[PDB]
Amino acid sequence: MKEFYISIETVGNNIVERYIDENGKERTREVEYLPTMFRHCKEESKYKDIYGKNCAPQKFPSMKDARDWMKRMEDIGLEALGMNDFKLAYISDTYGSEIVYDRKFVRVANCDIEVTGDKFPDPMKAEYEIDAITHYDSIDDRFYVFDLLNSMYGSVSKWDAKLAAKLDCEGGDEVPQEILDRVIYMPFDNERDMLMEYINLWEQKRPAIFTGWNIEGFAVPYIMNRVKMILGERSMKRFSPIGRVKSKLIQNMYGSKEIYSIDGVSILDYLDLYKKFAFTNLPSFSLESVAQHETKKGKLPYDGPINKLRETNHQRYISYNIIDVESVQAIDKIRGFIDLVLSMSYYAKMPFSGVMSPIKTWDAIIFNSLKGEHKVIPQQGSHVKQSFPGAFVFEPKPIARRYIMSFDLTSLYPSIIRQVNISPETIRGQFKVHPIHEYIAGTAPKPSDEYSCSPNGWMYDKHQEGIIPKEIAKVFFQRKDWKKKMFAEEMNAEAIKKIIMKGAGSCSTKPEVERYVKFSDDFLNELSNYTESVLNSLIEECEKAATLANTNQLNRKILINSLYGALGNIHFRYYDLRNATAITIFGQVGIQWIARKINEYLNKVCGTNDEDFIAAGDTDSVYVCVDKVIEKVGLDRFKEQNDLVEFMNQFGKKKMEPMIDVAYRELCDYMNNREHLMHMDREAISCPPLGSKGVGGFWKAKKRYALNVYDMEDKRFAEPHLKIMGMETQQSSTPKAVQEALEESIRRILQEGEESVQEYYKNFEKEYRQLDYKVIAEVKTANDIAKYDDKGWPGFKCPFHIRGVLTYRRAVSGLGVAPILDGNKVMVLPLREGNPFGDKCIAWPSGTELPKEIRSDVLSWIDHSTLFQKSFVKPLAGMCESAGMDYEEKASLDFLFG
Amino acid sequence: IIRQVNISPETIRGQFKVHPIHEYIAGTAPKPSDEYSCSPNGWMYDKHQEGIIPKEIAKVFFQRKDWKK
Amino acid sequence: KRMEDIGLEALGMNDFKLAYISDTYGSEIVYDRKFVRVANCDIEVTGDKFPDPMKAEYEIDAITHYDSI
DNA sequence: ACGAATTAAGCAATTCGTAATCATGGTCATAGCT
Repeated sequence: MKEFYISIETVGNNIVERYIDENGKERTREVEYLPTMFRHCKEESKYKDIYGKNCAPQKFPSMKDARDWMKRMEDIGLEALGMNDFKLAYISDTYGSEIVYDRKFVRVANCDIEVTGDKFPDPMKAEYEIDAITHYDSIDDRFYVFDLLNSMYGSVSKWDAKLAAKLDCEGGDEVPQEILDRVIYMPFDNERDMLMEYINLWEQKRPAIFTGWNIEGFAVPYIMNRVKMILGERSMKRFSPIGRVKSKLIQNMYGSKEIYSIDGVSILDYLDLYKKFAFTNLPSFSLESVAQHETKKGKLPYDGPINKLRETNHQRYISYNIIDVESVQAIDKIRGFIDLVLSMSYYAKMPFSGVMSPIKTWDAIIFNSLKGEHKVIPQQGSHVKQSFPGAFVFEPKPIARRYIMSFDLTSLYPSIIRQVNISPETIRGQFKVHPIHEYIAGTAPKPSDEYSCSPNGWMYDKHQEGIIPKEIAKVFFQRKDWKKKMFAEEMNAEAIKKIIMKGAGSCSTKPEVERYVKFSDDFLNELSNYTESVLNSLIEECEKAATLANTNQLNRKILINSLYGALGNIHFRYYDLRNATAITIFGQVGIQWIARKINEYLNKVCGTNDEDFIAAGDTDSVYVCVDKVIEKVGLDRFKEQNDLVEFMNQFGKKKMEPMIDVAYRELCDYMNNREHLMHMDREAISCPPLGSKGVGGFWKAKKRYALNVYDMEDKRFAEPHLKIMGMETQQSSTPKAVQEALEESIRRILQEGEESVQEYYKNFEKEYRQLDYKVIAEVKTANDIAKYDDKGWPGFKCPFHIRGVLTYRRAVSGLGVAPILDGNKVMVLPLREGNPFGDKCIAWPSGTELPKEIRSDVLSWIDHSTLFQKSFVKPLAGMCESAGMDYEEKASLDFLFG
Repeated sequence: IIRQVNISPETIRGQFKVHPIHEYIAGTAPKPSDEYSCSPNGWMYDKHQEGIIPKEIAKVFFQRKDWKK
Repeated sequence: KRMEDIGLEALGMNDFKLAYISDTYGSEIVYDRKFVRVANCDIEVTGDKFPDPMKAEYEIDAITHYDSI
């Protein structure tokens, strides 16, 4: 295995790096790198930039003098070529060839902390003490758990492993034993020595990647600040291998994100890593929620608040923190993200942290590819941000249209960049711009034959290939090859599993197997003669190859999908208003052209004249097949809903490829581009269940729609799937019971129809009054408790909850209960009219309950209806009127009319 | 206040259990310490020792009060 | 810069102006108002519209300059 | 959301205007009865 680097930093004019040697050990080396730049020259030079002009090289002895030189070219208005960042250049020259790595050697430390405090602990100042630390090391594969007993909040007993092993019935913590065997427990009396030991452990076992759930949001800022304000600045820097740690403040999303940078180790916060590398929009990104959704492992329930949890059940507290760390380890193991980031950083030959910013990775790979072909990259120009039109979202008609077929093209923006060259140097001049209607209707004449054009109106070369589409094509080819290897390994593993089921052989020898290829039938016959142990080992090796294929495949996927985000940023090396506008309007005209063409094609196929059939095609995604094709033929031809789905597939395949083929062929010919790379594919198919009055699919407003999808991307479902977006169901504003009720109502309106919705609404109205008030009342913040109280006078228009606070205060007069303070979360319960309380609402601190003496009275006076019409009746009414339905029975006389 | 609590970047000495202000104003919570000068956000400072900031404050104050007289 | 790159604190004034000031005098400063040259100036420019200091395209018509020494 | 090189007394408070949204009085229009 070749020497691969762990991390790279720059110290002064030198560059230091930690690497894994050829002997499998970690070593640190410092090199006085000598970058070589380039400049525009009049004479010939084999080194050409993307523009093709000659570039004279220039070697430099030091980093600072090179920076001075580029400053000198900057102040004279002369373009200076080469690459600006130098760690990437050092990496490229140091390795050049592709790098082979083993995931075992790189040390990944997965950490979490727990802090107990009355007020919510502040990451920035960290007033409170630290008492629970968990640090999992992969090299040693051990959970170092630092536990502090004697705090300023009261000492507690030790932590017992065998006690935690036992079930909750016996008073334990049900932590699986295999975890405890890998747990090293360190109890500490005072607070300083535990921090010293944590720094010492960090020193002996320096992580290469330091990760954890929301680590950059709490763990790091808290550990750093506590060490700074308890031990001093010198101790805080000991964490950094080169003693260099820095703190920045970012004012995005209410700010308060003191992102800490440690030079020498990579901070790879798992929250955003999962946010951007999973494409899954969970209702809440809490660790418990994601672990439950994916690992299907439930957290042990606990009682009371977190701050008292330490003093109530210390054993439970430490076991919860260890479980948390195990859960983040499990989500990592199943998703396989550390392997992904390793493959990223070693494919693009870049430092680890740069993975977070797509533009850095794209710059790295582009520069490496250009250096492969003796090219030299240009220098980025500093420009202001200018907004350009985004996606022309088709306006939704809020009318239910029963069955719908939704499709969209895969990786549209790279298709734009590839089929029509948008590389920086392929600009051949301006092109006469017409109004958008002329281009969309095809009325405008053909732009040109010599060079291809875009609706922005800039001449793009057809004969000459650019550089950016070259890289996109390379990545696309690699993705296609690795996905083919994925399919080959999948069928190989399936074949070996079938062979094992048929009966394994009696050979314990492991032969060589060619990787990432398709097995032959004779190979399967030979493999059938091996032992079940060796066959299982072969299946395990094939599964590890499949994991490598997963890493590479989704690596290529996300690189492709981040290219466009890279090009749209000013700091990217190839930013241009013209290019981004060209690709965006190209997408817009493409989708609108598809919409109008499918309209006229359905018109000419079904015999309708001037009729409209394109549904609400939000952004690129287009929704078609509203209410015509199925009726034209007849529902009588379907003895089963599955038969209707099969006919759906049949006529979709009949009418999809030639229509879209000729449509996008016309589009590329109109634009006269080098090639066409835009393919449709039926993604989601929704339709009301056969033989039922349910509607299936409706639309409320922009980005608000629910579809009764059946066969999503060629995956037949035994049961309907309610693909819902925009409603209150996924939103967490309403209580979970209300969310379940809303989801059930949606299923009812899309599956069976009116009468069932009516009966469900009636019975839920009947059973709502018996539900707990904790889940069916309001909750709101309370501040400025006085608010010109004036003995119960509202003062400043108490917003229906501070008035309830005043009512609760008046009611509990004489009970001696704790008065309501400023900023407290208070539960509010509207009271029935004419109440002795004197107010049609009451508010008691959230989490607490009204004194049972007065609570019984407030429970007797409740307008369950008010809350019901606020949170539940209004959304149901909006949805039902959005689909031509009525959720309240009218009970007309028509039954006697007939 | 700086001269009284004797607060300065050098004179920090550690932390004590912070009680809410509501029971500090009423004078119900116990004395935070016995050998350190405590500030009611829950901090302690070095007793019988002058920091740089209080010393400069004292000098400027003595000059100002001289001109006052 | 090198000490920052290594990561150890470099103690002392980073600004050398007042460092040289302290090294030069050390003791207290005895000054005199009449020895310090304080100057005031005022400008008037006549033009069709409001003149712009960023452009100064109009001539200067009235100069006045007071000197204290 | 990585631009990357960098910089200079503090906070609590009222009051008014603007933009958004819901409740409603005066008046007009409809109409109905005499």
